[PDB]
Amino acid sequence: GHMASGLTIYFKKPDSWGTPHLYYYDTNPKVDEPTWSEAPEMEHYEGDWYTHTIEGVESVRLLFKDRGTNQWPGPGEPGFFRDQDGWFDGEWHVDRPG
Repeated sequence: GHMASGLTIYFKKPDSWGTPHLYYYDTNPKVDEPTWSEAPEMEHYEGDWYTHTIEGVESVRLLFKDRGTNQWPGPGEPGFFRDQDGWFDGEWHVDRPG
């Protein structure tokens, strides 16, 4: 068959945040998972939207963070579970809000 598949996630970065990164763990199927500090950069998409695709995954647990001390959630919170692509602005949407 075949194409590049997985979980695409778009993040509307808060303006106070520095460069956005995507931290994710318990992947399924199991795939190399990043360090908290080695989390992939979220490439700029448009406006305050940033994006990143985890290849090969059907579900993941995720948090957004910057290269400083910001994150969402939310110190003491577990990751967001996903399962599906991918637009977060404070709420999850499957397609771009608007």
